[PDB]
Amino acid sequence: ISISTLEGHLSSIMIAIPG
Amino acid sequence: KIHEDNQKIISKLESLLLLKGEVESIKKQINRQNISISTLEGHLSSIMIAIPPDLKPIIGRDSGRALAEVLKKP
Amino acid sequence: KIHEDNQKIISKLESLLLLKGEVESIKKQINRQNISISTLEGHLSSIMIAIPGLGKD
Amino acid sequence: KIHEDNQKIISKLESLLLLKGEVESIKKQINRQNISISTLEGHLSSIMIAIPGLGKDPNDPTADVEINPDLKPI
Repeated sequence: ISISTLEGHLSSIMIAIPG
Repeated sequence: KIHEDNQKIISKLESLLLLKGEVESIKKQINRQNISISTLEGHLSSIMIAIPPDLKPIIGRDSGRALAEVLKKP
Repeated sequence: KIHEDNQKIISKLESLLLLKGEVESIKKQINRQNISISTLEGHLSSIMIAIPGLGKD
Repeated sequence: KIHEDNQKIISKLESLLLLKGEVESIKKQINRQNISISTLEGHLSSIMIAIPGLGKDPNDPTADVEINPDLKPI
């Protein structure tokens, strides 16, 4: 559960797909 | 008396064989964790870029708006 | 009858001996995911923050 | 034959009693896992609050402070 909530935060925060 | 003790042993052994569904339930939990980690590694792999060797990822302020100004145009 | 009951006990002991390899496979899978969490912690520790040129509004 | 059967049962039971130290090893790996998860939570907490707009609606993440510095205007 802790990783799943950590995944939900890290999705919108980190990705901008630069490549 | 020995037969009574043997039936008691078999009775406790059936309880110890009940743990197989519990171990498979653990295996599904680690499998769910493995999917969550793999999505995280997929997300961190996209933001990683080279720095003018080191491969340091860069985060932006709002939606990667600063990433267009700083980085070299390809 | 007693000897037949003990052969049933050993058969259930053999099934529990099969359960040990499944437990050890769980331990190896916990170890592999723990190495994965360590290296993503490494990639999060090395990260750059970018600040834009103009405030949008 | 029954006594020889009991020695086989005891010997296989001792092979099953070797597994308790392995379960204790599962406990140490799970403890080391949640320290690593806590470090990941600590890193993402510092990033999302230093960088604006990345709260994901927690109702102003910089405003998580307790409010009683003898203020009471209300």
